[PDB]
Amino acid sequence: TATVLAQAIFNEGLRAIASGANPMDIKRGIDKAVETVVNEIKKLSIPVSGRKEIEQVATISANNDATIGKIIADAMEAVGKDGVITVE
Amino acid sequence: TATVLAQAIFNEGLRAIASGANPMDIKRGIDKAVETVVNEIKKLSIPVSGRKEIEQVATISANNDATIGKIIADAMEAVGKDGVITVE
Amino acid sequence: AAKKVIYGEDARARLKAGVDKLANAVKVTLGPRGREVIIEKKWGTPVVTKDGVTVAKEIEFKDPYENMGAQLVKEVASKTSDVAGDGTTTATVLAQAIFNEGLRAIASGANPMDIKRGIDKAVETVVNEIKKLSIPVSGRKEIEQVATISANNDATIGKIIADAMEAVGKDGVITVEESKSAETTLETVQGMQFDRGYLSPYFVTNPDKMEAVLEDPFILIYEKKISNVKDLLPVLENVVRAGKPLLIIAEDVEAEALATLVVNHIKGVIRACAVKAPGFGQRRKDYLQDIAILTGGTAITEELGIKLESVTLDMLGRADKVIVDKDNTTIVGGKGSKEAIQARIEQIKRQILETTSDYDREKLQERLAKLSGGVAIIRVGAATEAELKEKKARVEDAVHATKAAVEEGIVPGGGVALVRASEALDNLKVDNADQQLGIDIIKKACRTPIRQIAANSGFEGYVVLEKVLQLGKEKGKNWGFDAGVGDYKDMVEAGIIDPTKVVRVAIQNAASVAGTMLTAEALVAEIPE
Ligand SMILES: Nc1ncnc2c1ncn2[C@@H]1O[C@H](COP(=O)(O)OP(=O)(O)NP(=O)(O)O)[C@@H](O)[C@H]1O
Ligand SMILES: [K+]
Ligand SMILES: [Mg+2]
Ligand SMILES: [Mg+2]
Repeated sequence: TATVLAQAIFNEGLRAIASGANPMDIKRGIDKAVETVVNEIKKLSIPVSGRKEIEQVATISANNDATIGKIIADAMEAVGKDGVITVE
Repeated sequence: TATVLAQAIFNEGLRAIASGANPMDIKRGIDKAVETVVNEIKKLSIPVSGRKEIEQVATISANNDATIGKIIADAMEAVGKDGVITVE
Repeated sequence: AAKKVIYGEDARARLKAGVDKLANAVKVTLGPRGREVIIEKKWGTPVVTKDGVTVAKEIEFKDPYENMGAQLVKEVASKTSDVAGDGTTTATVLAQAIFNEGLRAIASGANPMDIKRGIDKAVETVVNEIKKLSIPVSGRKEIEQVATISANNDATIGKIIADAMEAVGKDGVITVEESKSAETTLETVQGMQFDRGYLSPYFVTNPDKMEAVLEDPFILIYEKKISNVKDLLPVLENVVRAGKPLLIIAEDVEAEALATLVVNHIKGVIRACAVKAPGFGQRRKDYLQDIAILTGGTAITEELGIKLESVTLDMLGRADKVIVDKDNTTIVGGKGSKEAIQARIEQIKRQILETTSDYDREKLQERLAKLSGGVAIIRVGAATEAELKEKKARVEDAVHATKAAVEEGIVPGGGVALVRASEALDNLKVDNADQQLGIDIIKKACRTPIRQIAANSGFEGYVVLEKVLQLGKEKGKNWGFDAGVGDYKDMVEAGIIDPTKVVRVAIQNAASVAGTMLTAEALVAEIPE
């Protein structure tokens, strides 16, 4: 996702610069927009309640693999909040 | 003048297209701009008053030659406003 | 001569290169807003065109094997245009789409024979759906719309063509002729024309316009010569003592006859003129009655050809308006006996139409349409002779396309008809996986021309295609995408319609040429130089 975003910003920035815009001011405008976006993201955030969100996050990150999500959800439950999970 | 203008429009048009602009939308903007420019040209123009402006135009039309401009201006005066002038 | 043969995949690769090079140049001109193609003219200014037919006519490649694919598609695409008017660029676009997708399926290991069977089955389903989607032409409104779309979206040409069909009728002929006028005009003449004109130029009444129309003519058709002084003087003296304006039609021209008439015209005694001998063979009998349609007099034939003159009360021959040109004459008016010999009009409508199956209808129409009420001539005007050339050709195609629309009906334009027809391929199923691949090849191909039109106008093709598919269920089947202005609307209501014959022939012809090239195994060409 970060690589896709980086290409999109660079491609759109080149088009704006080709129209005669100042590159330094474009960078300043980009910095201001990201601060607003990050603040809006934090407002949209939801705290993790329990095992349901943990299993759902693990399943999605594992490319929709329910078997991996169940194991990781069990692993976090056993080790608690201060535990460390290792993959071998 | 037409050759100079044609190169300027073509070179700048290719630069815009190379940056990712839609060529069809570029032509629409070019057509709209030309219509505005032509209308402003008509507003800026003034009618020819008499022999003074006719002589000036003929002089500029030639290689800035006053003798040719005077001869042409006299030809229009003698012939009239609806005759023909032949170069032999 | 020594020849080089290319086998198997190498042979099809050569054809693909030739087809792609031809299609890529042609397909950019598809739609009302096609891109420009610049063609070099030797020792002259380059020609800029968006026609597509003009671009295809100039395409030829040095490589004989690549030229094989280009010429094969060009010949098939031309056949589509010849039969139904438009469809040259659409057939080329469809042929490339089917061929490219077919090669990809074969490259994956599919059976080429099974692919062709699936392609044939899909085309039959698409054609049937096209017929269901078509509607009959109602009247002048749809005829004008079809003619406008058939041309370069020109309303003036569409109006002229629609008026020509209205005046001529449902079974006549419309001719497109040369001119130098600054504007295009419509010329309509009552009666019938003749393929020949002046026998002698001395008959001309006014040299400036070179016209020698005769008022209240008394024409003398002869199935015999009857052109000597002995053969004509009793005819002449009877005409002289009657004062009837003279027209002499004979088996051939005589120097003696014209010499005395030129002298007579100089003397002014007799209103003499002649149209030599138009037609050949049994065509005379039709021509004999053609004047009898209008002058109301019996034909002289050979019965009155003998005895040196019509003695009995035969061949009144009394017209009132006859036109003459260099190689053209028109008999326009007269006292009229149309209804009496309308049985022969019924006869040719009953007999010659019955024997049309031998493909002699061109001779029948060339007789029937002239024997009909009248014909109209399209007069073409442009800036340059080169500009006059392609406009004249475009008008002829628009007339042919309009005729095809009346014959079979109309369908929504802009590639919508193929998109709607391709929707029925989703439910079509076969028991063979490879035949299923051929069905999907046609479905993708049917949705290609609409994307090309959108791409040419400056829009994303796949976005337009998705919107058109959605609008089929939300609004209706006739809803599509307009390319002149970037909005979606009802194509049938907006007047952007195409003949259903054009769509039907284009898909059938494109699939036919693509199918043969898919199974081609060898290319034989002479070694250059
Ligand atoms: N305003 C329009 N909006 C959308 N599609 C249009 C419009 N006008 C015409 N078309 C479609 O564009 C196609 C005609 O474009 P054209 O480039 O003439 O194709 P062709 O008839 O196959 N080629 P040619 O034989 O050279 O006339 C048809 O499918 C028309 O239905
Ligand atoms: K076009
Ligand atoms: Mg100058
Ligand atoms: Mg066309």
